[PDB]
Amino acid sequence: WGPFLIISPASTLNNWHQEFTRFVPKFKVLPYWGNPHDRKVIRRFWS
DNA sequence: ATATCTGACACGTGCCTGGAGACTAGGGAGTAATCCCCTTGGCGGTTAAAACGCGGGGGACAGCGCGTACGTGCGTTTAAGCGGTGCTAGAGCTGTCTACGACCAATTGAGCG
Repeated sequence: WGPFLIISPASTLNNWHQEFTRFVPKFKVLPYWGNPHDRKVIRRFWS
């Protein structure tokens, strides 16, 4: 139930969420990339 | 001589600028009906137009004198850097209310009697 963070090379910003659909699907996982208002706006959801 | 530096020189992704495709549906383009308009054009009370006889004053001097110019004195002017550090815009985010949408009433313009 803790907060955690992953940093990765950009071409791996896909398997890093797909793994959390099969190994254990229970996690609250948030991707973060895109145009400024694609990405930054997700910080207004978790606050 | 040597450590290691400053290009060489490239593909990493960010940002936004900037283009073209397929859709709705806003609105532009095509049109009569018909009115009512810009326009043509005679009418006579009123002022543009130019002399003669004339009044108001434009015009050219002489020189007095209340102000105007130079350009240096001298003490008062802003310059000037660079200490601290509050202001200031960025900017991240609400937390609504305020102006702008959706449904339908008082008051108006059109018809002719």
